[PDB]
Amino acid sequence: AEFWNEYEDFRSFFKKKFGKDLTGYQRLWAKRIVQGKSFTMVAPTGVGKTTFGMMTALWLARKGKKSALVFPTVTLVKQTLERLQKLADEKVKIFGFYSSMKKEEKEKFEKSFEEDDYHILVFSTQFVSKNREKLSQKRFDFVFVDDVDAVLKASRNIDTLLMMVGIPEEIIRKAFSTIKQGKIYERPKNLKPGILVVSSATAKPRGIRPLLFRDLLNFTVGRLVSVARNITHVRISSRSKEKLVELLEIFRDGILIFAQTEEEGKELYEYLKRFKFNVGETWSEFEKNFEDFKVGKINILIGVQAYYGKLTRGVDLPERIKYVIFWGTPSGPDVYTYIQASGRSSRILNGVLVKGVSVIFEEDEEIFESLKTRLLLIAEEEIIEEAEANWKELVHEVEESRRRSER
Ligand SMILES: [Cl-]
Repeated sequence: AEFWNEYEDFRSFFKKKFGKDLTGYQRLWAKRIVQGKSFTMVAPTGVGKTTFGMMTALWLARKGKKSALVFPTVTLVKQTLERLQKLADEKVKIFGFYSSMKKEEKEKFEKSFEEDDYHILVFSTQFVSKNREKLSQKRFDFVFVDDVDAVLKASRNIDTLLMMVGIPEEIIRKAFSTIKQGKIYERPKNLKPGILVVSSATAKPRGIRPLLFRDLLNFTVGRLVSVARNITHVRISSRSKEKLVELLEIFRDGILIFAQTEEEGKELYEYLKRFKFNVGETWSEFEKNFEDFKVGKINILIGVQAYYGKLTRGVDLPERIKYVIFWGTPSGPDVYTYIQASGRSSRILNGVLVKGVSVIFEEDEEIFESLKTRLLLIAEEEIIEEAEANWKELVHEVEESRRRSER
């Protein structure tokens, strides 16, 4: 989904209303908000964290969207309310609450809170403790939390925040139950929760509960984990069709072969058909050939390495795609196309990140070395030499991971 026009709209609104341009960090944070992403603000104090959350709430309000700004102190509630009411347009409904407030002001908050007649609410972590039940019955497009420790003091707190962004209690329970088993929970794609932004991160994150954020909102408030898939990358220091035939003989089924050009692809297709292999091509009849591969009629599928490729990116079958073979490295080397194509062999099938095997046939030492360093930098993955690969053990890991996915 395209986001650049929404980002410039946010960027312009910020400059006009705040008076100054978004900072380096705020630009990064804006690009996330505009895409509906949740995140932890990783930056020091005085670089515009509160200002950013305040301006986000205001921008969302123009579209009729709802926000909750949560602070650890009463003075932060008071100051944010004051700044908001001076910055606000005629249309926007802003209400705040703290215990030292006048009975008059408290009653205006309580009325509109109950009637759902607000755009922006500003309250403390103390208000959250006293009103968990009423708050968990509400959906906000944006929840900004200044206090991180308050989020994690009580496990009940994490749940309240998750419910405030439109995640039903039943899904939190199902997610938690799966995580506890040692599995990865796959959130429902049609759910569209709101944005949760936490102001800082815990140096000491504690328990299984903060993992609900990873699986439900695609972010962590703890340490930032490696982006490595469960793939073993193996390099063959040649283009031997004989070596290829011997890998096909043990891999047998669920194989994708990516050639550099359509010309080389056809050559390879010709040779494999000659050796009576059950091979299909993707250049001429993609839809028919892919369906045949999917249902198990075709064992090997040959295609062309391309950045927004039908076979390189589009295809989503970890149960069926097990082995990816590159006939030469994607021209460049193009690590981005390499990561996408090899990624076909490894993704989540029933809470388990299944095993993939990516084999590169590359004779050019220079081209291979450039691919190896780029893959280490971008994907935190290494490529191992043919002699280091135990093919029988790899086939076993491919098969065993797909049984554990079935469980
Ligand atoms: Cl201001």
